[PDB]
Amino acid sequence: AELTPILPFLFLGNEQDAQDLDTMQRLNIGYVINVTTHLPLYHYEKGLFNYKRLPATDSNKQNLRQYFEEAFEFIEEAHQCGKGLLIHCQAGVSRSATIVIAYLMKHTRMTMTDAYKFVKGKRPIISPNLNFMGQLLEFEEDLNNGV
Ligand SMILES: CCCc1csc2c1-c1nc(SCC(=O)C(C)(C)C)ncc1CC2
Repeated sequence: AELTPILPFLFLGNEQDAQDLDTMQRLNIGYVINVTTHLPLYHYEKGLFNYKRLPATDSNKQNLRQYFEEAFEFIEEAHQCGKGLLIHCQAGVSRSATIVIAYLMKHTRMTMTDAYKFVKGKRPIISPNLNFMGQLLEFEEDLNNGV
């Protein structure tokens, strides 16, 4: 099990990848985003990281656009103090990859397809979710208009 580095400070993984404490400390990670409703905050009692949980299920009606600005402010906090951030969910990495792509669209000014081809090249196994794709497509259209 390994942690996929999208950007040098932004990391994508799953339930199994987030339980490796030695690797996360070797990568200078201090922030963790859990994009699930039921997974525990791993290594919480150890007091090593800053946690933010985005309660979401892997359904065809779940809303992830509501969590974008909340997750961006948490990423910019890690970027501002030089620490890395790990965002994860489950095996399909659908929910966590949706947020990673949305970040690349806003602060890197990439298009959705280019940001998807970028993430897919680093983590090849991404389960598709048409609901989240429609939210990224509408979010891409709001970035091109000013929302
Ligand atoms: C997000 C953009 C995806 C896309 C744009 S154009 C195209 C795709 C695509 N996506 C997928 S799975 C990606 C997702 O659904 C996540 C939200 C979990 C990242 N499989 C096959 C294709 C073939 C053609």
